Amino acid sequence: ERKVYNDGYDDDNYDYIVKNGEKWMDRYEIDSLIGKGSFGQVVKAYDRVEQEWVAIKIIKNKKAFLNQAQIEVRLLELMNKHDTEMKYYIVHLKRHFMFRNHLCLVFEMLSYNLYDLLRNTNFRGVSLNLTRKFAQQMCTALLFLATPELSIIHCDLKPENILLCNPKRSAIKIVDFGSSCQLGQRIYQYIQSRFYRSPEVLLGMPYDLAIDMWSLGCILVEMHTGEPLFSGANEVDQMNKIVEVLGIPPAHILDQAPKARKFFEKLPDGTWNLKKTKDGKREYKPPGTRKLHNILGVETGGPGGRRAGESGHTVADYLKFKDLILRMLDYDPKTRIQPYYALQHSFFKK
Ligand SMILES: O=C1N=C(Nc2ccccc2)N=C1Cc1ccc2c(c1)OCO2
Repeated sequence: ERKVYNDGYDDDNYDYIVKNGEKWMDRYEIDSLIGKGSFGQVVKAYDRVEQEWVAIKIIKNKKAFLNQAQIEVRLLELMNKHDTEMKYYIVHLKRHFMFRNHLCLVFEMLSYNLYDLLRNTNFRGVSLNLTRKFAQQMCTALLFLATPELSIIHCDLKPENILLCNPKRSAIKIVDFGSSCQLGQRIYQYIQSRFYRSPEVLLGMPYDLAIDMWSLGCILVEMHTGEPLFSGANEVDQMNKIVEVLGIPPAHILDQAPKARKFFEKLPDGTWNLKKTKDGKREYKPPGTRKLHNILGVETGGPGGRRAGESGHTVADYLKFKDLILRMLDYDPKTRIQPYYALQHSFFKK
């Protein structure tokens, strides 16, 4: 098999074969590939006509992907057009078009994504002050998505999709609404990147805007610790790693959860344990015995003690932080902290 795909324009994974230097439509001059992804690719390009850099997202050339990309565009256009100043936490879709059988979304050019940021500081993690700054921005963002007329679930929050507007600055915007959808109009059950996946989704329960808040919890912790909080290799592993920190989930949730039996079992007395495990195998810490309080290093100089004796990393501060995250990681989506209240939390009080 060495077929030629799309008159030689595409590779075998439906991606457009990026060539640096190429000028499209006597307008966009393609500089370089900046990133790949299930959706396709993103390229750095200079827009002659508007005299500015843009980032163009070249969707795979396959109906399945195109159809999704269209929903994305539609949502990007509701958010961009919406009124109050909160609309500058969502990336600006400048325009979009078909080219060589690829749908292309032209975005404002932005800087690093929070993962690339983490990596540049060799995964020692960013400061708490800065983690707070991202925290506050994201929260306002989620409140924007909450406005009734939008009611948008992102469904894939994660460091790669939070980008800096400027490399020597702190201001940021959310990207990639490929998986996203409006409340009610929910059409997928396997959503969210595994590490950042919520319990409700894992359990195969129905889900709402709450699931993004969850992801944000895991993000913020990771951003400071340098390393993801629930690093599951698979759904079962992921659920156990959540249980390590947060315990068995509540009766009233597991009772209603279709996939509850993938991970847990119900004892005669109506209480839930983790599923019994092969004769002798020990692999996890006992439920709730991996206290966030130590992962964060609240009383021991922060994560890995790497903040020992630093300005702006007081124990009092870490406590405020722990509490916020813990309300972002509420098993119950009906009682998980909502943005309006998250913003009025002691961790943001100047
Ligand atoms: O919708 C998206 N999905 C993306 N996926 C992605 C792109 C690069 C690395 C990891 C993930 N990127 C965007 C948009 C995007 C928008 C503006 C940009 C940008 C990327 O790179 C920096 O400028």
